[PDB]
Amino acid sequence: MYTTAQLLAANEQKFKFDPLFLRLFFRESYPFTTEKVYLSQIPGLVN
Amino acid sequence: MYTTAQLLAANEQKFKFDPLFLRLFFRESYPFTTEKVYLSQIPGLVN
Repeated sequence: MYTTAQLLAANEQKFKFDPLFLRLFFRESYPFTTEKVYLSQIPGLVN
Repeated sequence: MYTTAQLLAANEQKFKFDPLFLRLFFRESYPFTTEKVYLSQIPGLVN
């Protein structure tokens, strides 16, 4: 009621988080205008 | 049915090969005009 507290700076408590993956390997990115996607992997073995 | 399914990748992962012998030892080419091919040598040995 008459304490008259004084506030100092409070902490922030950050989170240790660095992707390395959404910045290293996944450089490419695309949208989907369709319901699904297709992936092609054609092996080449000539005789 | 309703399978629009846009594709985005066509990875091959086909083969791993490089001669390097074509440049290592046989730099010079000599296509034939005739059919018979003659090559010889000279041995060096003396008492």
